[PDB]
Amino acid sequence: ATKPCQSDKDCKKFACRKPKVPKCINGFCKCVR
Repeated sequence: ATKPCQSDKDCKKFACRKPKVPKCINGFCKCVR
């Protein structure tokens, strides 16, 4: 399924190419700089 919000608990390690960190987007889990 898709990854909802509360990215911290929601996605496991959600890593992305710096500069970028696991953040929430309006109910989902996605990485933002």
